[PDB]
Parts: sequence; structure tokens; C-alpha cells
Amino acid sequence: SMMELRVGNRYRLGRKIGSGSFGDIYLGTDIAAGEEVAIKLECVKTKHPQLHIESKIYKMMQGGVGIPTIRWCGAEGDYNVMVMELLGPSLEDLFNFCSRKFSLKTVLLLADQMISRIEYIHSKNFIHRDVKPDNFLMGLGKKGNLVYIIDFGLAKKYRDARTHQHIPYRENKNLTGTARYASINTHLGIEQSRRDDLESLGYVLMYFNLGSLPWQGLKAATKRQKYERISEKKMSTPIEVLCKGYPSEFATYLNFCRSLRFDDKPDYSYLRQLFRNLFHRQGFSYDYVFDWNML
Amino acid sequence: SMMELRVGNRYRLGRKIGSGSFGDIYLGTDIAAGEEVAIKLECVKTKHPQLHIESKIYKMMQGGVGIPTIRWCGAEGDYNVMVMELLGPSLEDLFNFCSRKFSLKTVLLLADQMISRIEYIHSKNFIHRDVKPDNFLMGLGKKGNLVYIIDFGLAKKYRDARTHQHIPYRENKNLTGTARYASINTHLGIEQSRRDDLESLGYVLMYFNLGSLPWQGLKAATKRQKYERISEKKMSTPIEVLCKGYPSEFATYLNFCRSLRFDDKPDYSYLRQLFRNLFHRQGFSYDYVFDWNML
Ligand SMILES: Fc1cccc(-n2cnc3c(NCc4nc5ccc(F)c(F)c5[nH]4)nc(N4CCOCC4)nc32)c1
Ligand SMILES: Fc1cccc(-n2cnc3c(NCc4nc5ccc(F)c(F)c5[nH]4)nc(N4CCOCC4)nc32)c1
Repeated sequence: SMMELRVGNRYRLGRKIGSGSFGDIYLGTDIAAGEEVAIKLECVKTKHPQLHIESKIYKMMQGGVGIPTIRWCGAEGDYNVMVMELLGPSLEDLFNFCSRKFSLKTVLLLADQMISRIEYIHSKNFIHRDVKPDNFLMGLGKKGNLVYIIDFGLAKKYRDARTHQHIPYRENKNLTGTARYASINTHLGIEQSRRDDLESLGYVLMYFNLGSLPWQGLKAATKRQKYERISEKKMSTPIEVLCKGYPSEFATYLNFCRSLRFDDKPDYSYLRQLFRNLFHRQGFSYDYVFDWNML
Repeated sequence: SMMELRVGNRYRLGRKIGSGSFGDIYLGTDIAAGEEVAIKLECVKTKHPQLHIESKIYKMMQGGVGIPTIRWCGAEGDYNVMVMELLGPSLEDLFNFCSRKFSLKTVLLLADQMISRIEYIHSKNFIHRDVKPDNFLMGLGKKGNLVYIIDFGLAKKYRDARTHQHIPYRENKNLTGTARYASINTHLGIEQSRRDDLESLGYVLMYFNLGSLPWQGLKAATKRQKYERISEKKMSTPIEVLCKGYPSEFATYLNFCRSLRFDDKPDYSYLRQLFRNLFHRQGFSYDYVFDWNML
């Protein structure tokens, strides 16, 4: 298998830059438009094609702050193809660039936007279900200060689009995302709701604070092995132990998310305010100057 | 593009586990033998096929301590196929597992074997040219204490197999490996020799000591951009600055490697002895107990 220079007649395919849920991601060019893009590919022979479903979720999400624009989705030869707005580096990339050390200021600035992105998704009737640093990207140019959220391949509806009736409490039957950032309820095999995305973001923030999480594991392990080893450790590590030595707001955040009822509407503004209050007591300036901008 | 359950009739193909030079790596089964293996695949439509060349280098290297066994190489359909002995996790995987903290004891134990692996390659007339944590794997079972070296896709001959006449001093024309661990001479566009592999190992050891290197960069960059940004930083960072706060042996090692002549035979035993002397002054026990064994 070699990639041609083009995907059909309209798209130049450049280098593979990483992976997403159920597909590989490439740089490319929309040749007719004269615009650089990102392209996600799914092999049509896959047992359960989903790219088309994912693309419809992107289309529904359009217009939200920090949601990439979808240009096209369809088939070309051996692939389904989804063409997206090109963005800046992922937060995992930028964390590495900063030697896996983010300042408290940068953590807080990121937290504010990340909570807002998640809230937006929830406003459109979906749970993201794979909250992780790789799925948040900075923008380009004048939007270099804006955090975007990506990847709707594991996203699932939590309320009816018309009635806003919440899904029933139930066991999970959906494919799941990273064990590392999964909520405790996810490890227990329970359906995710709004609280679970926010709990997972809490683990992401602690990862940025610490550089690692205490349940880090080995890639040379099956998903089954990872869930089991991480479940056991995450379940035996209190929030107060995880968050020791950091501002109390991180533990207050995590405990709030874990104490939500399955169908509660989270108080997003209260969660933002935790961090914004801390930001101002610290004497920080809300100036869009992240750690990597000083590199 | 989907992988069938088998690569031809003899090999079960399991999950993709990572990448190597010019190809992807999969778990698999040699069905006739009833043995688990690792499989490297190269698409036959690639501009410059090299897997067959790489396989011949493996065959030449056979019998060395910490060299994986090669089972077969050949064509199957749209792929060239190279079937290898299955090993344990990479040193990068294990570093992550240990939260990017290795004890001085583990660093020293690894250094001793890594210098020996490199020496072995040199004894067989090749420079490895991509010394990095991902290319060292632990063994399995009773060989769980043994470090293996892998990937000969960038390896190049530095002396004639019959005469042992060293190649002439010259500019490089070969594809190169990771900018991160490259020798300074590699950044200058000069042909690599025995000293360069050892210099690169020095950077690897410092990476294990520090958790990062001070020229760490952003994945969202072209190879050209990475070479240029890393060259400039690596070139303006003295060894004594890189190695500050660590045992002097790390700086003594790096300065020794940088002071070798292009055609010098390195004093491998002197380099090993640096670290072994330190090990004993520290009071450490040579007991094969690495950090990850305490996890
Ligand atoms: F499929 C989608 C859906 C929505 C948006 C995007 N999308 C829109 N812009 C991007 C984007 N741009 C930043 C980037 N440029 C790079 C070049 C080389 C390199 F090595 C990298 F690491 C790179 N990272 N990066 C990614 N990826 C990061 C890598 O892992 C897969 C995701 N997805 C994108 C892709
Ligand atoms: F192509 C060759 C040539 C010579 C030896 C090998 N070779 C022989 N045993 C292996 C091997 N075994 C350890 C392993 N098992 C894993 C399962 C899932 C997972 F996610 C991993 F990370 C895994 N790591 N790992 C690798 N790789 C590590 C990943 O990056 C590509 C290299 N190459 C191997 C492969």
C-alpha cells in the first residue's frame, strides 16, 4: 500500500501526521481552492465503517468556537475521506516541546477554554468520550491563542435532539477511548454522560501539572491489560493523593465532577470560576502568553 | 487498505504496534511453527525498496548477543515482508512506564549493554546511524535482562569486508535518522563513522537522566525545520551545560566520543569502565534489577 500524490482529483495528499479514532490523518491540499487542509482516511473494507457518521457530527457542531470546519466527506477508491480545516499543534505536541513542564499560568489558561469546548459539545447533545491532550489543537495565525477540540469518532448522543430527554442510566455497549484518561465510571463499564467528559479533563489537567499520571503503563500491553491495570490503580488512588502539592482547585474540580449525578447538568461556570479565581490571586495576566510562546 | 488476517499462507498478522525505518511493524504468528513473531512490512510500490537490503544485514549480524533472529524475508502481494524474533518492550516504552525517571543504577546497567551492542555492529563493518531509545528492546523470559538492538534500515558500511579498509572521510549522501540524537557531525552533513554512533548513545543516556533534551522540539515541523532548530541548539550547548548535575562520567563519555578521529577505533572498554567504576563507587549491586522490575 502506497498513497498516490492525490486522493481523487481534488486533493493533494501529503505526509501522514498521526492517527485519529478509526483512521489515519494526513496533511493535504485542496487543489481547486489553493488551501492547505488536514485529511482523515478510513479504509472502505473495515468491518464497521464510521467516518461518514463522524462527519455528520462535525457538520452538526459547525459554528462553535474552537470547532474545526468540515470541507467534504465521501468516498474515493479504497478510502472514505474527510477533509478538514488545518490547525496548529496538539497540546501533547506542545507539552513535549515544553519538556513536559507547563507553568500553572498555562494550565489555567488551557483549563478555561477546555471546559468551554466540552460544554459546547454537550450543548449539541453529545458526550465526546475521548478527552485527551492529543484531541486539543491550537489554531493558526490570529487564532493561535484559541484551543480547538477534535475527533468525534467515539462521540455518542446523551439526550434526544428534540425533547432533550436524557438517556437512561445503563451499562456501556459503545467502543471506548483511552484507558489513561477514562472516568472511573467508564472503568466500571457504565455509560458516559456529561460528568465523565469533565472528569477525564480533570485527569488531563493533572497530567499537565505532573508530567505523568501515577497509573501510567506500558504500550506493550493489550487494551484489556491496560484497562485492568489502570482501573485498579486509579481506583485505589484518592483524588487528594493524585493532587497533592498542587493548588486545591484541582482536587475541588475532580471531586465536583465525581459527585455529579448521571443526568445532572454540570455547573460549567462554577468549574471555570475555580480556576479563574486562582489565576487572579496568583497575579497572573490574561494575556494569551502560553509557555511555548516563550520558546 | 485493510490487512487480511494472514500475510500469505504462513503468517497470521496481528495488530500494528509501531513503525521502523521505511515500514510498519506488526505482531504476528508463524502458523506452521506455532510461534509468535514480529513482522515488518514495506509496500512494493515504494520508490526505493530497501527491506530486502535490511534483511541481508540482519542475516550478517546473526549470532551476536542481543541481535534478534531473522526468520524469513520475501514478497507477498503488495508487500515485502520481514519476519523476526518477538522481543520485549522498547526502552522508550519502559521509560514512559517509569514516568520518564530512570535511576542512576538503571542508566548504568543499560549503558554497559548498549555500548556492547554498538561495538558488535561495528565489528561487523556497519555504522547503525539511528541510535535512539525506540531501537533498543528488552528480551523475553530468561532473556528479560538482555538489551537487544534493532533496525538496520539506515545502517551503512564503514569498512571493506575483506580488507577492513576504512571508508574515506567525505560528505554524507545517505538518508539520516532522528535529528534529536544525531551527532554534531551528522548535523554538519558529514559521513558517520564509529564515533558518531557512540556520540548519539551519549545523548540517549542524557535523555534517560534528564527526561528530555534541551533541544526538544515540536512534531509539527518538517524534518528540515527539525534539523535546523536542533542543530543550532545542540551546537550552542556545551557538554558541560548539558550534563550539569550528573556524575562527571556522562560528560567524560561525550567529550571522548567527540574527540575521536573519523577513522579511530573507539576504546569501547574504556567507555564501559567509566560507568562500571561509577557503579561500584555507588555501592550498586550488579543484579539485573531494573527500575521497571520494581513496578
Ligand atoms: F482528522 C482531523 C479532524 C480534525 C482536525 C484535524 N487536524 C487539523 N489540523 C491538524 C493538525 N495540525 C498540526 C500538526 N501538523 C503536523 C505535521 C507533522 C506532524 F508530525 C505533526 F504531529 C503535526 N501536527 N494536526 C493533527 N494531528 C496531529 C497529529 O496527530 C493527528 C492529529 N490533526 C489536524 C484532523
Ligand atoms: F521490525 C522488527 C525488527 C526487529 C525486531 C522487531 N520486534 C520484535 N519484537 C518487537 C516488539 N515487542 C515489544 C512490543 N509489543 C507491543 C505491542 C503493542 C504495542 F503498542 C507496543 F508498543 C509493543 N511493543 N516491539 C517492537 N516495536 C515496538 C513498537 O514500535 C515498533 C517496534 N518491535 C519488535 C521488529
